[PDB]
Amino acid sequence: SELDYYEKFEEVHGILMYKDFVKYWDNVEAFQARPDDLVIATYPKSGTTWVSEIVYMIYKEGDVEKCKEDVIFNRIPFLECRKENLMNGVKQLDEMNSPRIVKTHLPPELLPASFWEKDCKIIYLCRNAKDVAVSFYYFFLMVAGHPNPGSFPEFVEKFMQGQVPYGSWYKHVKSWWEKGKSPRVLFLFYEDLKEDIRKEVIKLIHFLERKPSEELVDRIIHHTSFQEMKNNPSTNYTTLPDEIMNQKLSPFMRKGITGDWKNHFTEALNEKFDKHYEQQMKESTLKFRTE
Ligand SMILES: Nc1ncnc2c1ncn2[C@@H]1O[C@H](COP(=O)(O)O)[C@@H](OP(=O)(O)O)[C@H]1O
Ligand SMILES: Oc1c(Br)ccc(Oc2ccc(Br)cc2Br)c1Br
Ligand code: NA
Repeated sequence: SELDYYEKFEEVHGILMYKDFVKYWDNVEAFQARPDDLVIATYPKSGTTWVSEIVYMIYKEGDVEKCKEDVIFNRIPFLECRKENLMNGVKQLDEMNSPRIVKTHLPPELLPASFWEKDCKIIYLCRNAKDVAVSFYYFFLMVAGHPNPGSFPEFVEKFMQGQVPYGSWYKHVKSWWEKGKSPRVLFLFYEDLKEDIRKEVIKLIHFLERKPSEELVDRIIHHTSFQEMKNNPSTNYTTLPDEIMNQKLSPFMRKGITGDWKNHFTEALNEKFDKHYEQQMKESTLKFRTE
């Protein structure tokens, strides 16, 4: 188990990471941004796919046909991702026509310097830690390249210690929260998109300097709803073989709610998690909602 984690993950810049990504990290380090690049940054399982498709629709002015020209992981490359010669974020971005949309899970300190130098806009999305933990747990189960996460309480213990890919959720959100004070960084909450999607969609349109209209806004809302994205082969990862993502164990578009932690955390695990959480987050103005 601890052996299993050792075979699967390695630290880069002090951050635990998928071994396959780390082998070619120089390519990520030296990545060349363009001024009009748009970065979408999230801790894993925080709703990256959701905000990505919303952003893509705003770029394509709500043209759904244009959003299905290829699967989402080809339309919006995963920056640091690398599967030897099978998948390559940096390569996919290099060959791309601008404007590029870049997916990443990196904490601000690990983001390639070029993005900061060229002052690229960044959208950061976060989600309450308990729901993230649940989603990440099933992800470990479904996706190749992860160790056996064991029981859920055992996994949550690794989560609390930041011993999962991309490290501590606590440090991630807190570091990005500081960056969010910049005008170039828009800080969003998964729970806010659940609560009032129209409000956040209009917020996104204004941030990307586009014109808001009811028709465009309406098209984004139903196109990016959970049920639609779950049924969309462009966005639900079902074009991937089971040996890579086995959605028969658990679909990528799993439940899409806030509060699934209530269905997994025991009373004791919740008490332990909450206590640890208060200590990690006490000195921060960042406040989440678990419901
Ligand atoms: N349109 C949508 N509406 C609500 N939740 C969505 C969504 N698209 C993806 N998600 C949720 O976001 C999580 C995946 O995150 P990511 O895209 O960062 O990998 C999954 O959470 P759950 O496992 O709780 O259902 C998934 O269901
Ligand atoms: O958000 C993701 C995280 Br975190 C980790 C992996 C991944 O996709 C993959 C799923 C299986 C393999 Br083999 C390589 C990749 Br990348 C995604 Br999307
Ligand atoms: Na800001």
